[PDB]
Amino acid sequence: GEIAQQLKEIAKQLKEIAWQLKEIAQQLK
Amino acid sequence: GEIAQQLKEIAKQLKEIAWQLKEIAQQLK
Amino acid sequence: GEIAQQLKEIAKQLKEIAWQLKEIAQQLK
Amino acid sequence: GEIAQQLKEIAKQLKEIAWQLKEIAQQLK
Amino acid sequence: GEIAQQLKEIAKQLKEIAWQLKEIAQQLK
Amino acid sequence: GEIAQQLKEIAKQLKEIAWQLKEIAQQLK
Repeated sequence: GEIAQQLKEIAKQLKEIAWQLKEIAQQLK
Repeated sequence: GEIAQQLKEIAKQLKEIAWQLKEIAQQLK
Repeated sequence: GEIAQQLKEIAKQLKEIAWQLKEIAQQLK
Repeated sequence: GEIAQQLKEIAKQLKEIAWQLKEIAQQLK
Repeated sequence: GEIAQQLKEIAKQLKEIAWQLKEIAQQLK
Repeated sequence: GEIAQQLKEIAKQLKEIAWQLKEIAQQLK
């Protein structure tokens, strides 16, 4: 459903957010 | 409908959050 | 519905988060 | 009911996230 | 329900995110 | 089912976000 599809997109963006925060952590180190 | 539309907006804002975090990461690099 | 109303509030806060991260990026630059 | 209550709590935490990011931005400024 | 249980976990993680951002703000100060 | 599974993935990514923010906080400390 349309709900599920949007939640999938939300998950995708959160994965990218996680990735960028890992990059930030690495840079600060 | 309405729930899907709000989830779409949530996904849009998360995409912008991901973008800004990438900018921050790039600046630290 | 009540679900939709809370999702709308969630979207609002995510927009503010996006805005503040843009401000942070600008400050680091 | 219960879904609305959890979304309300999600909105509350996102508001706190927005607040803390504003604090970080203000500190960088 | 299963939806409610996952939203509860989402709220929990957002609370931790809020806490860590407060810690970050305190450290920058 | 499918909505629960996507919310589970959303919770998983938020847990990773919380973890990375803790790393950032620890680095600032």
